[PDB]
Amino acid sequence: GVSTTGASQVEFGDPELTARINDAMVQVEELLHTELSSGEDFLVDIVMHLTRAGGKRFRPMFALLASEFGEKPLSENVIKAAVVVEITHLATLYHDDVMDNARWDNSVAILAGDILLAHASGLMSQLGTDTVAHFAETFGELVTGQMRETVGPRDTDPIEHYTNVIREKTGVLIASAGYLGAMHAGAAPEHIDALKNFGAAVGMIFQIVDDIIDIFSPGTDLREGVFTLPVLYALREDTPVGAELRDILTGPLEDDETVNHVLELLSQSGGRQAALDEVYRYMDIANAELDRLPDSTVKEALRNLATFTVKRVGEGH
Amino acid sequence: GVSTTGASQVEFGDPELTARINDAMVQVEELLHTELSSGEDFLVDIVMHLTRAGGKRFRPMFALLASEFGEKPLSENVIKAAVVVEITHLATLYHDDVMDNARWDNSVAILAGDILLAHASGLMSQLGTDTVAHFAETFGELVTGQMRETVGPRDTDPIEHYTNVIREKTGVLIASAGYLGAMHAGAAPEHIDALKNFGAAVGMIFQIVDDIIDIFSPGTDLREGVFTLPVLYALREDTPVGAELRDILTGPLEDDETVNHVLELLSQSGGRQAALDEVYRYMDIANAELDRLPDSTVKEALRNLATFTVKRVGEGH
Repeated sequence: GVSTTGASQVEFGDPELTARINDAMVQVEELLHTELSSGEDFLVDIVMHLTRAGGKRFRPMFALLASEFGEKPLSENVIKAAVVVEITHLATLYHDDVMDNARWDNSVAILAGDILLAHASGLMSQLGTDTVAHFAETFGELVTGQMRETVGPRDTDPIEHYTNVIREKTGVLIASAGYLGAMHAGAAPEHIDALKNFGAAVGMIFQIVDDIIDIFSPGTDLREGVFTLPVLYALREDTPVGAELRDILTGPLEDDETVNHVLELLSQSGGRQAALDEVYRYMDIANAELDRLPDSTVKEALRNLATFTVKRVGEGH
Repeated sequence: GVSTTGASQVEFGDPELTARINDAMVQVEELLHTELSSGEDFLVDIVMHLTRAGGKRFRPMFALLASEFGEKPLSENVIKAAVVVEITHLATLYHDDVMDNARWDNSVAILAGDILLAHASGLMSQLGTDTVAHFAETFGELVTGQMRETVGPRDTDPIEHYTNVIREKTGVLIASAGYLGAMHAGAAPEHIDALKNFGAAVGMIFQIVDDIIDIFSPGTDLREGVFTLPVLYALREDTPVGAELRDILTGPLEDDETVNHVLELLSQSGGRQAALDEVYRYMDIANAELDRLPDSTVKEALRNLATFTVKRVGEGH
């Protein structure tokens, strides 16, 4: 949501960084559009109709920033890797949307997601087997996260479940953008590893911050019966507010009245601060990863995009 | 259907061929089961529940036969390639079945197909980029065939449509099994190419022969409004039977009475022989591909499986 969107539009204080990155984003956009519009007309018509004019694409932007740490920043294979990351993101969405007349739309969305994966594999064949191995792991995790969310927490700790879902569904692909951007630019192993880990931590920050904003400002997750981190923390409390929330939150909610009452209870609970402290813990991890990288305007741009996101909910926000 | 099933069980007249191939099929089965049962328990439970105890797997068997033409037949990478082909086949089915309560089964089938593709990519990362490039093309074609079948013939020639659907949905993956089995065994380029082309031709033969059997012996395709090659040929005829079929076959059929009457008209038409002559034309292509390969019991086993299939419907069948 707003986190991943706002992140793309945090201005770099470095005008050349800005220009180089912008130029490489156009090249990503060109190659991506070529892939999305490749194949038989009847298939391409479908894929183009599902293609939602986006704006700024955070995952490829992160891959391009990560490449600034290697000897060949923004090179042709960095652009191609960024496209692979973005195509995988889109394929993922198309399969997600089908799960979240109508018999036709579902068939075609499934197939649009599949042909995107075929396009991505074509490009990966030119990037090398290490990219393919990394893709296999990343994509397997993304699929695992979607299945995990689909089956639910079952008998596990609900906060561990929530954390695992976000790490798999969201973190791993941002981590992958850092890994691939840096690796294809020929960065040092430690720097590749640091950018990967930074992307994982930032993925967590984006989603938790979004979840906090959703509740503390509509509460649309609540209506669905989707209880995110602040709600799960509040449900754990041995307080009258915790008890009343446990009584009420047995499933999705129905009238503005019950939703509104729950949102009021949540604001009376310790759930917001508990979720925020978890955000801070990931921000500490993110800063520890950036410690591994050389000082530079690109390092600080990465930091700023994390920081700016935390500041949407953080102290004196 | 019966064609691809019966093909696996045409006895090789070569007892050692039989033993070597059987041993390698066990190794395929082991590695396949390992992949299908890899990942988080909640995901593996789902994949195992969808895994339909099969029997004999034609596509990997064909890859193993094809490998008999190279310097390293049945080697570890031949086994691994055969597994990749079979996993792709299964993924394809899972996405097909969702298109051909219920909201849950669809979600999980989509995700089972996706995690299979992630497993396949893991193995391909060890097989090399040429395998990945070939996979990208093959899988893109398979997906194109499914989309083509989904959108329908639109304004194109219905027989060209039917032919394109079978070539893409079925032929390309059998062709891929021949290509990969031979390539990973280190066969000569001409032999790799011949086995690929032979697999494409055999895929056509299997499906047309199945379609003939369905009509000329229930007629279950007809009820669905699925008109296969013999029906499409009969619909083209400038005869009273062609005219009456054009009048009747405007969509799916409903009572045993109309279906039965159509099946009788089809038996009075020239549609069976026209479809059979198309089978013979692919059998000529298949024989021309085998001409490119050295004489051997494996060559004749490949021939026999084609021939045996044609003989299910062919002259004096």
